[PDB]
Amino acid sequence: LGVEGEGIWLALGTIGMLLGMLYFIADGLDVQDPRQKEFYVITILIPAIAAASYLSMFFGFGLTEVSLANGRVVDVYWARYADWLFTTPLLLLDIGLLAGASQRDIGALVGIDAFMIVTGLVATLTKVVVARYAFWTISTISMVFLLYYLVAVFGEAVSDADEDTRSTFNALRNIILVTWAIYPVAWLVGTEGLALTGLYGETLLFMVLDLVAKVGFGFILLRSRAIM
Amino acid sequence: LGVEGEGIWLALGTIGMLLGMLYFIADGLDVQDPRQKEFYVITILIPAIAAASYLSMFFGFGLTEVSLANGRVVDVYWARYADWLFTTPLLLLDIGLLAGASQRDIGALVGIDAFMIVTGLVATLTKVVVARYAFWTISTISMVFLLYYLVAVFGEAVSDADEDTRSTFNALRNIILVTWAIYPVAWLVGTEGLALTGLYGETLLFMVLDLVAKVGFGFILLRSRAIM
Amino acid sequence: LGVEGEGIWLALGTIGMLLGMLYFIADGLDVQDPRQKEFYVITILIPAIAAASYLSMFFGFGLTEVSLANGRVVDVYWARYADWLFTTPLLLLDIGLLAGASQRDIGALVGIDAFMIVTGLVATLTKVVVARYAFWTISTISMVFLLYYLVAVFGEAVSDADEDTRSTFNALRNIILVTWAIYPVAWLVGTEGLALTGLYGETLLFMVLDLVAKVGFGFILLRSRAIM
Ligand SMILES: CCCCCCCC/C=C\CCCCCCCC(=O)OC[C@@H](O)CO
Ligand SMILES: CCCCCCCC/C=C\CCCCCCCC(=O)OC[C@@H](O)CO
Ligand SMILES: CCCCCCCC/C=C\CCCCCCCC(=O)OC[C@@H](O)CO
Ligand SMILES: CCCCCCCC/C=C\CCCCCCCC(=O)OC[C@@H](O)CO
Ligand SMILES: CCCCCCCC/C=C\CCCCCCCC(=O)OC[C@@H](O)CO
Ligand SMILES: CCCCCCCC/C=C\CCCCCCCC(=O)OC[C@@H](O)CO
Ligand SMILES: CCCCCCCC/C=C\CCCCCCCC(=O)OC[C@@H](O)CO
Ligand SMILES: CCCCCCCC/C=C\CCCCCCCC(=O)OC[C@H](O)CO
Ligand SMILES: CCCCCCCC/C=C\CCCCCCCC(=O)OC[C@H](O)CO
Ligand SMILES: CCCCCCCC/C=C\CCCCCCCC(=O)OC[C@H](O)CO
Ligand SMILES: *C/C=C(C)/C=C/C=C(C)/C=C/C1=C(C)CCCC1(C)C
Ligand SMILES: *C/C=C(C)/C=C/C=C(C)/C=C/C1=C(C)CCCC1(C)C
Ligand SMILES: *C/C=C(C)/C=C/C=C(C)/C=C/C1=C(C)CCCC1(C)C
Repeated sequence: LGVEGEGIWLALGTIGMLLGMLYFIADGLDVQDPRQKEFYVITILIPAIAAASYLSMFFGFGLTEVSLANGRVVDVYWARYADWLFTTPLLLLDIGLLAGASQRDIGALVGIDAFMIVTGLVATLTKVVVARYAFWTISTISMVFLLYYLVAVFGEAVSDADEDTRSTFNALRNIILVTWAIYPVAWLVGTEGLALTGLYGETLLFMVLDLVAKVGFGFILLRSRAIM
Repeated sequence: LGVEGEGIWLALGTIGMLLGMLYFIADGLDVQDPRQKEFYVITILIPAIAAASYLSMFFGFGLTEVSLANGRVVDVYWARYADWLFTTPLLLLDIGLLAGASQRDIGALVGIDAFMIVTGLVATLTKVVVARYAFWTISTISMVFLLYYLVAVFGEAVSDADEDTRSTFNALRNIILVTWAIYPVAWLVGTEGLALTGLYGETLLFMVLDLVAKVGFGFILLRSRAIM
Repeated sequence: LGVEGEGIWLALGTIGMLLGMLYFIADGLDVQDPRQKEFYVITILIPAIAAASYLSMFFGFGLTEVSLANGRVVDVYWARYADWLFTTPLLLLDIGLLAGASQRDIGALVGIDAFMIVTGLVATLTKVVVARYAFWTISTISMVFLLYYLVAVFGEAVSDADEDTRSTFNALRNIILVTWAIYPVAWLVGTEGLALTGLYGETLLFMVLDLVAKVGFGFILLRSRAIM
């Protein structure tokens, strides 16, 4: 149920993540090759983690209240950030391995990703209004950098690969660009920021984004000839 | 000492870990070879972390009350999980390096292990009784998988090694299989779950399990010809 | 602001870290080589993390009160530890990469570093006074070992390198030795320990130490011929 009806999206999110996970598992049963197997392992682990995170939220674990200096009280699902701290580096690993990026480049993006998620958690938890928006601005700046780097650095890495790999990379890159860019906007319009929509709407929006970014992304990756 | 006499097991456990650590250190003083030396470092770090966790719990810092949604109050040593989050992947690294497993395979197992421990911690901290059991179930399923994968995947990797190595692997594998499998049982029968035993018994059980899984395991590993 | 005027050192620390970060970014713009580039990425990420930590503290989010069994109430800037938990391994990685230390050796020091930071956080947060000093002692022991291993192990790794690299390594090593050894002394003399100085003096001291250990260190590294 949740605080303001948002439990329905928490439940549907749990289910959607679980089904993606099982589909991926079903799909990888015959995989023998180590590189290919690796893509399965990372891509199954992603919605496992998101499914468990969603379920914990559905049950109200991982839900806090933050009282701002405003007097405003904000209903903060902080378990999302726990989810994000691990699933976003894994997503970056997934596409970096696809791109054939070096270990040092993947590590650089993982470092900037972690920075983005943690500064976003500070934005979400801080009581001081100006600090909320300062950290949201820090985190978004880091996001813009991360995305530019994904395009330029992973794009360069993938440029000497075969056409199947370049086309799959471009698809996955565009999923990241479009869906990841919406998260900070969603934070800003939802209850953590300007409150233009309430918790129910914000929770719906993240559920859709997460599902696209994990199960949609995973679907496109795992069905590609590029990983075989 | 402690809430209901259980501090004695916290103290013995501290001392035990510390003793195992010191012995391990004393044992590796003349080791020059980097691979052999790596086994020492990992196997010394494990009881260090566990000794420090045990000491924190003995002094009460590793201990919190969790009030359930039915009114039951549960006395929770959450420091265990802090310990487990790091020591279980290090133990898996140890035996994986023994087995000659690939980087990919150790990483996969470590991902599943981390998943297991974190969903365990959720099981332990959540206020809703059905959630407690749901997460204990998710974590136990992950464990069964981890243990299956340890046997099939690390066993396959070690199958091409020399006889001493396979023998030491089999001994260490069986220590993991038997001792790790008892932990979900301990949780279920202890105060976190069905409360068949109290805090004193439950603490004794985890002390014995941890000592076997860390110092017993470490002893068997570091004395083998396989690592020299 | 802050508890007792110490926000001025939080503000100057923020600004100091940010300006170091910016300098380093501006300094790395033309870098083509992957190894040189990696040194820039690490050394930019360090003061970015420290600037975000300092700003969070400046706004009051990286601060909590702790009531000791003493009755004494300590104003704890816990976000320092979050910072240190990531920045001290990255510093070790930086110098390790400079030393040409093996992956094993770097991982071993990062292990012991993490142990040192975590046990220091336990020291800072525990209410039982004897426990606070016991953990401070454990953490300091780990630090002395870490510093020794830095000198012996990383010094041996760098002993076959060219003169510029050896000379840069010795400068950076000496920065670590003097500055890092002072942190436990600040904790001891500051409000967490003997309270010989109040929060304002202690905050000032950590600001100075952090700026030398991150921006001073970074400056010396990134201007060296060794990394080119
Ligand atoms: C309602 C939340 C449910 C969350 C998931 C619970 C069940 C899963 C529990 C643990 C799994 C964690 C991730 C485990 C990831 C396993 C990946 C694997 O080994 O697959 C190999 C492929 O080739 C197979 O096709
Ligand atoms: C939620 C955070 C969980 C962190 C778990 C602790 C992480 C640190 C402890 C162990 C990490 C080891 C697993 C990381 C993967 C190590 C694989 C490896 O070392 O391969 C060696 C040779 O086979 C090839 O050169
Ligand atoms: C309330 C949140 C509940 C969910 C928390 C999730 C905790 C994190 C779980 C899993 C983290 C997995 C980290 C481990 C990820 C391993 C990635 C891997 O397979 O690397 C392969 C390389 O070594 C070789 O190419
Ligand atoms: C005011 C609080 C502090 C806010 C700092 C926010 C900084 C966010 C921007 C980036 C995140 C830091 C991680 C940045 C790590 C990558 C930097 C890089 O690749 O530089 C290229 C080199 O060649 C140098 O030119
Ligand atoms: C009270 C709780 C205290 C918890 C403190 C946790 C500190 C330990 C954290 C991480 C330890 C793992 C880091 C060190 C893990 C070993 C690194 C290594 O040897 O890797 C490469 C090789 O495998 C290549 O063959
Ligand atoms: C509750 C948290 C307890 C502490 C866990 C944190 C442990 C440290 C976490 C992140 C450290 C990242 C810094 C960088 C870690 C570098 C890992 C490494 O061994 O690389 C060596 C190779 O590059 C050599 O060629
Ligand atoms: C009142 C307490 C004050 C703080 C006490 C602890 C502060 C740290 C003290 C000393 C830090 C450095 C000690 C360890 C660093 C020296 C190790 C060394 O010299 O090795 C040389 C060999 O490798 C040559 O081949
Ligand atoms: C408020 C506190 C916020 C704290 C948030 C901390 C987030 C970052 C932590 C660890 C990232 C470590 C990532 C490892 C960095 C390696 C970078 C690298 O190897 O780059 C090579 C370069 O790209 C090519 O030459
Ligand atoms: C009572 C609580 C005690 C808690 C712990 C007390 C302090 C332990 C010191 C460092 C932590 C462990 C770090 C170990 C790092 C590896 C050390 C090593 O390299 O040992 C080599 C071995 O002898 C083969 O040569
Ligand atoms: C109440 C219950 C609480 C939880 C109890 C959990 C017990 C799990 C222990 C062992 C099963 C998993 C490990 C063994 C499963 C695989 C055995 C096997 O046949 O592996 C053969 C291998 O594939 C040949 O190469
Ligand atoms: C599977 C989950 C995904 C891919 C989530 C990605 C999340 C982000 C890109 C988060 C972005 C944020 C900002 C850049 C500003 C601060 C608010 C955040 C954390 C929502
Ligand atoms: C050194 C510590 C060791 C080897 C501890 C291992 C711990 C586990 C195998 C924990 C298992 C659990 C379950 C599978 C269900 C949920 C409760 C746990 C975390 C106790
Ligand atoms: C950039 C930040 C740096 C380099 C911080 C270093 C911090 C330490 C060396 C910490 C030392 C501590 C002890 C050894 C005893 C416990 C108190 C600590 C955590 C301050």
